[PDB]
Amino acid sequence: TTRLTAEDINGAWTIMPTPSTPDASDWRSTNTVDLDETARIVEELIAAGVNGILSMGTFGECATLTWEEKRDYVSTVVETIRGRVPYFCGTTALNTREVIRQTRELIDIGANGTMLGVPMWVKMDLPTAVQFYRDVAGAVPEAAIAIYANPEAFKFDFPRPFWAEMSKIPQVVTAKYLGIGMLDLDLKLAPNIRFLPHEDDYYAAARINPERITAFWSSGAMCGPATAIMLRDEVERAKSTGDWIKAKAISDDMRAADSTLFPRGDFSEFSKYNIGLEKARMDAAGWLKAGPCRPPYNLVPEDYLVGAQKSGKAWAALHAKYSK
Amino acid sequence: TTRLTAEDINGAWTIMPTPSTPDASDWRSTNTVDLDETARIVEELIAAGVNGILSMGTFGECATLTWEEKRDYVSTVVETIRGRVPYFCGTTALNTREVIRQTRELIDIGANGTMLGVPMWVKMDLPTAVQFYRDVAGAVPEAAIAIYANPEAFKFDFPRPFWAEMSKIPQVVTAKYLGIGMLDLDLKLAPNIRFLPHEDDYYAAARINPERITAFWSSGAMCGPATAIMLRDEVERAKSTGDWIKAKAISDDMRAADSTLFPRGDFSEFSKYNIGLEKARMDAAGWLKAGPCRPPYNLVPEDYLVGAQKSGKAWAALHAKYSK
Amino acid sequence: TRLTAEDINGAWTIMPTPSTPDASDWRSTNTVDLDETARIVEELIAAGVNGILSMGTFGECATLTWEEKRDYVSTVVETIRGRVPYFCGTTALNTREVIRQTRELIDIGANGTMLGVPMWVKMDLPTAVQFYRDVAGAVPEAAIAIYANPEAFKFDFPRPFWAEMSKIPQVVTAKYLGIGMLDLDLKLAPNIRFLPHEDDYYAAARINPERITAFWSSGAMCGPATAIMLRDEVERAKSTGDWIKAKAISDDMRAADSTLFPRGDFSEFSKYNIGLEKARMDAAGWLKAGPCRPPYNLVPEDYLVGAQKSGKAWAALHAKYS
Amino acid sequence: TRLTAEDINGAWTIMPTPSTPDASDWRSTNTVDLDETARIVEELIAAGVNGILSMGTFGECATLTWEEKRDYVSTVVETIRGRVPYFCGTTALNTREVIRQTRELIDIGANGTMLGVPMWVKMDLPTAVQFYRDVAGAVPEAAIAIYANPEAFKFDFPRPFWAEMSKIPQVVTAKYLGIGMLDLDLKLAPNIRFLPHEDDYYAAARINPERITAFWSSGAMCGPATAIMLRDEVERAKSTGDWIKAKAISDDMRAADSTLFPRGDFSEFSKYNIGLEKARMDAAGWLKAGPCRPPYNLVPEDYLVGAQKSGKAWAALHAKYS
Ligand SMILES: *[C@@H](C[C@@H](O)c1ccccc1O)C(=O)O
Ligand SMILES: *[C@@H](C[C@@H](O)c1ccccc1O)C(=O)O
Ligand SMILES: *[C@@H](C[C@@H](O)c1ccccc1O)C(=O)O
Ligand SMILES: *[C@@H](C[C@@H](O)c1ccccc1O)C(=O)O
Repeated sequence: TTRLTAEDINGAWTIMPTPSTPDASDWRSTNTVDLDETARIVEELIAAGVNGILSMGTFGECATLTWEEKRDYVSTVVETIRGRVPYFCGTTALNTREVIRQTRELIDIGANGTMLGVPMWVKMDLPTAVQFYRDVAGAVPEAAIAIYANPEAFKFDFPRPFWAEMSKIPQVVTAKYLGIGMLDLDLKLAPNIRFLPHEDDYYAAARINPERITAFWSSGAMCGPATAIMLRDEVERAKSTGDWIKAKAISDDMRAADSTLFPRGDFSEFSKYNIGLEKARMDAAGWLKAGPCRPPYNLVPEDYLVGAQKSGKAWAALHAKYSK
Repeated sequence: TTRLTAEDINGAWTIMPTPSTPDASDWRSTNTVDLDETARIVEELIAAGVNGILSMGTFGECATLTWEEKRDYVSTVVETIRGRVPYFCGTTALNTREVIRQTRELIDIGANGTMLGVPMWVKMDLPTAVQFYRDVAGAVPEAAIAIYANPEAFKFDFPRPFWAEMSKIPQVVTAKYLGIGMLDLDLKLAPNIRFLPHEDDYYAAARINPERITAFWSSGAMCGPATAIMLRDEVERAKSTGDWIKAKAISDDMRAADSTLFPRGDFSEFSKYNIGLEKARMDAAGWLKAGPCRPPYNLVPEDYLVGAQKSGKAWAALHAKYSK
Repeated sequence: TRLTAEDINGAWTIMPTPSTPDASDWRSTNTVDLDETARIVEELIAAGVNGILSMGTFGECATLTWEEKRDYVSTVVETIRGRVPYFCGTTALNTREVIRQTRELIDIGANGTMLGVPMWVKMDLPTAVQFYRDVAGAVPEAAIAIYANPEAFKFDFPRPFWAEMSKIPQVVTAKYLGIGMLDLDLKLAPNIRFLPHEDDYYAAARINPERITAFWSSGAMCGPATAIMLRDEVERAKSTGDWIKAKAISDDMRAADSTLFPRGDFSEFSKYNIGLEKARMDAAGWLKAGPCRPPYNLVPEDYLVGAQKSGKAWAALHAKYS
Repeated sequence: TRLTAEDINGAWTIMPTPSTPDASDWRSTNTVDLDETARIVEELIAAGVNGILSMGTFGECATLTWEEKRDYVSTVVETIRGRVPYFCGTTALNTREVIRQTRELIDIGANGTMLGVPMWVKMDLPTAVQFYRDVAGAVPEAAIAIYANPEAFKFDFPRPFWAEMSKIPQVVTAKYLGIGMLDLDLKLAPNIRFLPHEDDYYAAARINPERITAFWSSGAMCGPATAIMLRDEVERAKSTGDWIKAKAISDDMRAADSTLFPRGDFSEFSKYNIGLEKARMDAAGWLKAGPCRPPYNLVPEDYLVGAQKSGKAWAALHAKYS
């Protein structure tokens, strides 16, 4: 096991949820992870051709799982993968010592890296955030680190000079990236990081810089991964042939499928219900069973739930359309 | 031990820090609590006449202590207090199950309640926040609960209908309250909660409603508690006599002493450095030894540090001025 | 002689700019109902108001034409007959326009201008201070009421701003919002009468009964008997030390306002500040505010309902306190 | 005949409103240096610009007097001689004023108005849509360029807004900021030429080289050779498929802008948008932007230094690419 670099990060990187038992919204329940569905999902993603698996971000419920639940979940993922694809766990926590303690334990179980935001009880500034990731990578230098650059969840907004500093840390190999307004500059400031746009932004981002932009992250794949596999294969054919017509059609399809996900189109309103909306979309699509949300985040306004289920139905149809 | 109500919450309620050892900014250190200073502070606050002790909020480093550190700190506080004043621990965490687990353990050690914000990885909405506090009070019904109504730390903004819902929960007995623009209405919506304004707002708040506003919280007391004791005694003399002149002079003194605390007067900018600024103020005042900040929050811009030290010097002088 | 803070007492009511029934049409040219203007002023004074402010946000200072403004003030100036003080409003997009407007309307017979700041570009503190010093120096016979609304004017009117405005003789008063820093601001600005919102006057008067002697009211456009009763009752409370009846009136006023703000949110209310106030007033039936001049004539129906319910509650209160 | 999106190509440069040396004084009355206006236009066209926008934020649409605006456009209209298209700017505080301004300046010989929305009260989506439909219907010979700046105009110009503007023939183009949703917006608004910022044109052209054929530039006021070279080089790149030299030019432009934003913060830059741009231009020495009309003549010195460093970098680039 030799540590991951940015060169090893290509293709469809799919973020899976942490499947929950039918009583997982109850604070009294203690072993709420469905390890059978957890295993089954891993088998079907790898069989579908995904290049790598991320986990334990916001909708993966890193916030609301217990430590014993996280260890059993990671263990099951690791066994089932059997080293066939790289795997990132997630270990964001409220302080640097807890982050380090979790990362050490989950790397030892067999995850290859951690998808990592920053502690967010106190809003972090730029030097605080740089030193945080430096401390972690120095404390566990065998862990690859994916920056989870979510300003809604983590308050800190991951600005341009932050990315210049992360490119200096060998462990930081990739980033779960949101809007691409400054992707052109961030690629220049951060040559050593594989920036993963969102799946819907992969088309545009790869056109900006087809040399650097070779991978993306997907949560839509939890509704049926054929669409993400099709987009990956068609973009890389497009880079060679110069014919982006079919790649644009898939990408436009993916955008339309997400058109009801965010309440009122509002990322901040979506962020209040990130966990529930992603899981309900996934529940609705029927490709896997995400299940109820662990507390406190088990209350979603019905109007918002409907938007997520419509998106989930739209992605299941896209999976059928782009299958075989 | 019969559970606290709002009627038992009067006077100067002082928030103490979690004293740290000289190497506490280092993530490698593991037992960073100075239990001797922890004990010494408790003895001197009780000797000074404080009516109650809060702890483990933002600057008390609930975010960055380890669990073994929190148990040793609470244990030491509890022993030293010897039931002479009520004590609130702090158990905010990222989910409801961890909050419950911590609260149970620290109540068993001997704290009388918990100062409790809300999980903040996902921004909470109003029903989510109400049900969170309901779940906790139902799971540990012997715990008194002080709402830590900090919208900067916890994203959720604790609006008026939230307070109407908390007044319905017997366990919720008090609140660490910030601006008083809507205190008049919140008192009406929440008859069963003792609202603690900030010490600098106690003068105005007690004039608004001297029947309901009988207590306040203080962090300035960690620079010398005579000023808070003097303000408490003089406001209650003012309520009876109707002569608020001396109470206004103390309160104006306290406001001027805080005039350099917030960088540029900005609560949000102060909130990025809440821990470091409070501790540096306390370090500067010399009444107790707060010490270095546990990681990641150990980096404060020097200009900001100077403002905090000036405030700390201003409060030490106020303590001398209002002593004996 | 120009107003000082010592002249600013009791209930100060903010007047809409009443509009003719074609006022939403951008083709319209003279959309002020000058007869309803005159009649509101007569009825306001008869009811015992202490002074009249106007031409702020819901007064449509932003959407009136210049000639419409000239005719409005003239109508108000001559209906008042010098019986109460009157502030017009002249907030515009730059200092020179603010000055040119303040000159003409003071000359027509306004006592002062209720004034926010140009807000195309958000000002910092020195920009705002200099702006107010510029206007005060340019029209020194005009009093100034700071219209301190950060939602409309972006700038948040912080503590050091109030200290500076106390340095300007012309700044006699301030239409003030949340009272969380009022105790401090009264200390920093000794020469300014701070007007809390009518619902906040009870608490503010109790904080500092010497300084807090006046408030501003828009609910009085629904029937001014409630605001007049709150002024008289608070004045009696400051002498008897018995605030029960003042708290009863104040708690009624909050209740009547409880459906005004869409979702309880001040910033969502600010998006429809014009429409919701005038729709509330129209539903109260004390006066006819009329359609909103373009572009702010579109308001969601759920929000409109909330303001009409509030108009009905204030109009009920006016009957309760007549 | 009125412009369509098919007429909007290449480098579109935004002109300051040059000011006489007394222009900061609120007592001043005619503060446009009409001879510098005329001379900038001559030099811009000679340099090969495709079209001229003006009178946005740093163009001081907010702080010019009406007569100053009339004389400015006349000077531009007659110096252009119909050689390139010209957009004036007529954003004001209400629809009727926006219309009255657009009529006169189009009549003087502007081809369109660069237009944001009234911003005393923040508009929602239907308010903004109706506002633009109102203006387009009221001056149909005028083209419209949406000036989509949420910092100045509060409203954030979301995706459903762009779909509506594509329904309006007059809306031919958009001065556009961050490009994170450009791919989607191009799909929702087929009839609008989207102008990215000059630094963003490289990436946007690569996303959609058929649609992204034009950009807006304020750095060209520091010396327009860099923007002209980026247009020609990007056009060659779309044919050769070789983007190395376009990326070199683009990366130079970002570097020259790297000290413009105080603390890298767009919202802090927006507080001094007028002053920082004109101070940058003054320091470049290609033209004389001049003092800022009140009230926006105060800028912190550290920020001023940052803009002057940027002016020097762009002026260096102009020499590099002449
Ligand atoms: C990461 C994914 C979320 O941050 C996100 C961001 C944007 C759109 C949709 C989603 O789910 C995670 O929750 O682990
Ligand atoms: C609570 C106190 C902070 O929330 C706070 C709020 C306002 C002014 C100063 C301080 O420290 C805590 O950190 O436990
Ligand atoms: C001032 C009054 C508004 O700013 C306001 C503020 C709070 C509640 C209600 C209203 O109308 C004005 O419109 O001139
Ligand atoms: C438009 C240009 C400004 O909105 C802007 C935006 C971003 C960077 C620089 C500038 O000037 C205008 O001022 O009319």
